[PDB]
Amino acid sequence: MGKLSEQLKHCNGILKELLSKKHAAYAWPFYKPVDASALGLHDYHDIIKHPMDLSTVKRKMENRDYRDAQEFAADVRLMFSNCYKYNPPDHDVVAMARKLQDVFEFRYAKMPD
Ligand SMILES: Cc1nnc(-c2ccccc2OCc2ccccc2)[nH]1
Repeated sequence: MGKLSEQLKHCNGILKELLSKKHAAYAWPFYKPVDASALGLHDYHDIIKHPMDLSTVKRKMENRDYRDAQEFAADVRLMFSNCYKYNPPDHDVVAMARKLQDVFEFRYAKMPD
């Protein structure tokens, strides 16, 4: 019934949408932690100090780690920022991040208050 609970329900709804089949064609690079070694990205952890991905956001939501919508939004935006920091801006994965961030920002803006 409380404001923070209602806002976190909205956040959980957004999280479910970002993980849904509707967005899977561009969301899939953000499903799991970047496996830098497996992808040959041996500079990844020198450039990205705070990795973030949607499985980590889901674990934190399930564990009641997020106390408010702003904390949730900070992790989702960190995930996008990491992609924009690491990758040249004309790379495919950046286009995919920008499309998923459009989904995120437009729905986040509909936060109940
Ligand atoms: C998240 C994330 N941020 N950067 C990457 C990434 C960077 C370089 C190479 C692969 C990469 O992720 C796998 C991938 C994505 C798109 C298309 C093909 C592979 N992934």
